[PDB]
Amino acid sequence: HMCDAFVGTWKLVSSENFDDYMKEVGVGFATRKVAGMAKPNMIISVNGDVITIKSESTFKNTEISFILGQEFDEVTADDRKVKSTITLDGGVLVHVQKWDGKSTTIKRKREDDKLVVECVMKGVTSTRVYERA
Ligand SMILES: O=C(O)CS[C@@H]1Cc2cc(Cl)ccc2Sc2ccccc21
Repeated sequence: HMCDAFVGTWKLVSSENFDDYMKEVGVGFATRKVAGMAKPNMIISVNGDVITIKSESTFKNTEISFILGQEFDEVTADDRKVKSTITLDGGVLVHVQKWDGKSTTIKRKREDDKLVVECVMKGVTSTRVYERA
C-alpha cells in the first residue's frame, strides 16, 4: 500500500519554468521546443515491490520499473542515459538521475487531488501539475 495514492492515470495540466529546467539540464533547442509542447499521460502502477511509471505523449513514450532504493538504468524523454534511484521520503517519491558527472532530482507528491512534480537542476526549479485523467 506504499504508493497507493500515486497509482492511476494522470494528465499534465500546468507547467512553470520547465524550459529553464531543460536548459540547465543541457537539453538542446529543438528538443526543448518539441518536448515542451507535450502534455504527457503519466500512468503509475504497483505490483508487489515493483513500481512502474510510464509516460505517453506525442513526442515520446517513456517507461521505468523499479524497486525503491535500488539503482537502475533509465533513458529519459530527452534521450540521456542515466543511473537513477527512487526512494520514498516522508510520502514524497524522490527520483535522482546521475549522468556525465551531473545530477538532477525529481520529486513527486500528492497535494489535494493533484500530483505535483518538482524538477530541480542546480539552482533551477520547475513545477509540473498533473490531475487524474
Ligand atoms: O514528468 C514531467 O512532466 C517532467 S520530466 C519530462 C517528461 C516528459 C515525458 C514525455 Cl512522455 C514527453 C515529454 C516530457 S518533457 C521532458 C523533457 C526532458 C526531460 C524530462 C521531461
